[PDB]
Amino acid sequence: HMNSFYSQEELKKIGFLSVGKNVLISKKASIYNPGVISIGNNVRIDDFCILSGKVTIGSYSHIAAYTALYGGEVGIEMYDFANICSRTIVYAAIDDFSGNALMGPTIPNQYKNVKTGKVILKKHVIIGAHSIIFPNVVIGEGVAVGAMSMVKESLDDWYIYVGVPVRKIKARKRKIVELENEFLKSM
Amino acid sequence: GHMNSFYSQEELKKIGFLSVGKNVLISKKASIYNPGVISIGNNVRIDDFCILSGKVTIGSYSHIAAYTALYGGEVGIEMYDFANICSRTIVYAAIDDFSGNALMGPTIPNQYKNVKTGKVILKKHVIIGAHSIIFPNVVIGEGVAVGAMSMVKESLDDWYIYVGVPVRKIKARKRKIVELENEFLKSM
Amino acid sequence: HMNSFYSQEELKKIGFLSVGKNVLISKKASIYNPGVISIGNNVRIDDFCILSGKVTIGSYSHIAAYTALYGGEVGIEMYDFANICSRTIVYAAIDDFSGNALMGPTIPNQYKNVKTGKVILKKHVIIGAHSIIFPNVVIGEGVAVGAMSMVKESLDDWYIYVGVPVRKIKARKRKIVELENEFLKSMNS
Ligand SMILES: *SCCNC(=O)CCNC(=O)[C@H](O)C(C)(C)COP(=O)(O)OP(=O)(O)OC[C@H]1O[C@@H](n2cnc3c(N)ncnc32)[C@H](O)[C@@H]1OP(=O)(O)O
Ligand SMILES: *SCCNC(=O)CCNC(=O)[C@H](O)C(C)(C)COP(=O)(O)OP(=O)(O)OC[C@H]1O[C@@H](n2cnc3c(N)ncnc32)[C@H](O)[C@@H]1OP(=O)(O)O
Ligand SMILES: *SCCNC(=O)CCNC(=O)[C@H](O)C(C)(C)COP(=O)(O)OP(=O)(O)OC[C@H]1O[C@@H](n2cnc3c(N)ncnc32)[C@H](O)[C@@H]1OP(=O)(O)O
Ligand SMILES: Cc1cn([C@H]2C[C@H](O)[C@@H](COP(=O)(O)OP(=O)(O)O[C@H]3O[C@H](C)[C@@H](N)[C@H](O)[C@H]3O)O2)c(=O)[nH]c1=O
Ligand SMILES: Cc1cn([C@H]2C[C@H](O)[C@@H](COP(=O)(O)OP(=O)(O)O[C@H]3O[C@H](C)[C@@H](N)[C@H](O)[C@H]3O)O2)c(=O)[nH]c1=O
Ligand SMILES: Cc1cn([C@H]2C[C@H](O)[C@@H](COP(=O)(O)OP(=O)(O)O[C@H]3O[C@H](C)[C@@H](N)[C@H](O)[C@H]3O)O2)c(=O)[nH]c1=O
Ligand SMILES: [Cl-]
Repeated sequence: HMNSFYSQEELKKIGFLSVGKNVLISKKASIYNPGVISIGNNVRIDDFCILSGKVTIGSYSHIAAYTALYGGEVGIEMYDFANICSRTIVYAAIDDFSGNALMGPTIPNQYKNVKTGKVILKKHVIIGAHSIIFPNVVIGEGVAVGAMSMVKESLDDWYIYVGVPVRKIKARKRKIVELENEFLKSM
Repeated sequence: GHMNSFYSQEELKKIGFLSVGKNVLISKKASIYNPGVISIGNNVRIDDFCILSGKVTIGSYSHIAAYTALYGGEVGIEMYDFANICSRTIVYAAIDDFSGNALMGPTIPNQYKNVKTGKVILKKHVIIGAHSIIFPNVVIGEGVAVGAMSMVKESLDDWYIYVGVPVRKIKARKRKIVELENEFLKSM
Repeated sequence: HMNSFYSQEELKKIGFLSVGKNVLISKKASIYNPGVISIGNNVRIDDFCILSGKVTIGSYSHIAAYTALYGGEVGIEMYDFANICSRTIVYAAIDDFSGNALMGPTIPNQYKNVKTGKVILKKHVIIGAHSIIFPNVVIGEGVAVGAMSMVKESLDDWYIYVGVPVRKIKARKRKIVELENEFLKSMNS
């Protein structure tokens, strides 16, 4: 009732492709295929998350509770200082909604029409709570997506976007760049 | 436990479903309440952190993705074959009156509430997009797709795509899947 | 496959600052720092709930499944007959989104700009499913917010609000206060 994280010792036994230091991962998260999951330094992953398939997270990243990263074979990668608020989903693959294909894991591949492509969250990206990131997009450096937003296309750097699907509403301030440098120097 | 969280077939048998078919993959991390009123057909996968509570009937060739709640209550939620539900969806067969005419929820005796109930049926080939909510007494017509983050309070016409809160019809669903279903069952 | 609630024996082992009678808490919920968590009578908290930090719940309240109450230091408080539909998040603190500050628990405080403020849900508040309430917000007595709502500012009493962010759409009926009084009167005589 203080925390649910793995000890450093249990972390080493998971079998991650790579795992940094100061990594706090909830025992109530699910991790599938850990040998294609890579995690940098100073990363917290909270209860009821799902990481499945190829996922790469850098350093100084919080993946908050309920967040699903479905990396599949193509991968999701997050750069340093990116953070995801609770209940986000990032899909690297999704079925065709149009009616031109059967759907999902109970059906053989030949009848489906999966949209897939690597998803990247660049440095300083923040994803607002209850958001969905669809496949084959890059969320630009310093981009903020508001809560309950839906993204289907790559997003231009250093803007804040809101809505379903998102629209640009204003520039993201770049003082965090200054602070990153100040912070890193301080160490 | 880093490959999958599903029950073995011998484990499923011990849950005590009204009926459960073959090639059924149900996460040990999902919750299942009143399994004696739940039935599940063949080739079904239900993922981590789902909840199925009360009367839920699922056919064959269906994925209920992670975090989905199917609150069937006493009236029931029914999905037909080839229906699927994306992550984080909720389907309610019963909900409390929000007007201010009634008290609300499970801590309150029934005489003070005014629960709206009605079966929710998803017909063949329905797909429900992620983070959606379906409310009681709604028939989601054959082949309907509902987009992500959509809210459905009324029945939806067959073979159309709907989006928004609450949903609006935006374009017809293609029906190539009907051929595909036939070609796939014919392969078997 | 009947229910996931802690027995009364298990509950007493949790360590709440205060917990009342007829408290039904899912063992599949997460409770962090129960020492600052107070719960009244006739409360139900479902599977995959998270309660973390300073949370005070009154009586006749259902916290439905997936709901997360991040009370932090400043606290989240719910008055009696308040209820929260599934998959809501209530934040008593959040990071600055603007780009003026670094973010999240991996960064020291001096580089962040956290907004914080007590969040209060008054009597008879209902929060629709899949909603978010932000910090420093008082949800007025009898307020309903609809499904998928986002609330960043305090809400005036006895109205229904919907949308992201919410707008006031209609009055909420007050018959519920007459029912509260009827209900409580029957418990007494
Ligand atoms: S990690 C903990 C989780 N934190 C969060 O999820 C925080 C998310 N914050 C937000 O979604 C904010 O609302 C942001 C995106 C930061 C915008 O806040 P601002 O204060 O910068 O802007 P306004 O509130 O003035 O709104 C600007 C226009 O955008 C609409 N809008 C704001 N937020 C959203 C969301 N999330 N979804 C849809 N629309 C949103 C406002 O209605 C406003 O629209 P106009 O058309 O200009 O009125
Ligand atoms: S099972 C794993 C999870 N998969 C999903 O949740 C997939 C959900 N897919 C979608 O929500 C798509 O956006 C769908 C519904 C398939 C629509 O995509 P289309 O490519 O057919 O259409 P457009 O992107 O051109 O959009 C048409 C109009 O509808 C608005 N819109 C699209 N999607 C939504 C949602 N989910 N919610 C509200 N509105 C939505 C677009 O803004 C566009 O609007 P106009 O007003 O016509 O410009
Ligand atoms: S605890 C179990 C979970 N229960 C719930 O989440 C129930 C939530 N209920 C709702 O969200 C209802 O839609 C409420 C808010 C009670 C409104 O229902 P009403 O029947 O009173 O109102 P209408 O359907 O006539 O809608 C009024 C206007 O509001 C728009 N709207 C309704 N609901 C929403 C939500 N959730 N989000 C955004 N907008 C919403 C309708 O489109 C309508 O708009 P107009 O511009 O007036 O047409
Ligand atoms: C959400 C969640 C929390 N926890 C545990 C570990 C966390 O350290 C603890 C608190 O997490 P939280 O997200 O509720 O709060 P945090 O946002 O970490 O903030 C906390 O630490 C800060 C440095 C202080 N400034 C805050 O006042 C204190 O609330 O609970 C888990 O173990 N798993 C979880 O999923
Ligand atoms: C989401 C989830 C996943 N898992 C386990 C079992 C799954 O078989 C495995 C991966 O599931 P997933 O949803 O991440 O991915 P799937 O949609 O099953 O897809 C995967 O298999 C396919 C046949 C291949 N075509 C894909 O490239 C590979 O990603 O993880 C669970 O045990 N429980 C879960 O809730
Ligand atoms: C959502 C959830 C349910 N459960 C268990 C406990 C509950 O008694 C049971 C059913 O809960 P539910 O939320 O599906 O349904 P309820 O809203 O409790 O409704 C039901 O029970 C009432 C006493 C009756 N008055 C109703 O007619 C019957 O449908 O499942 C859990 O143990 N944990 C959970 O998170
Ligand atoms: Cl969730």
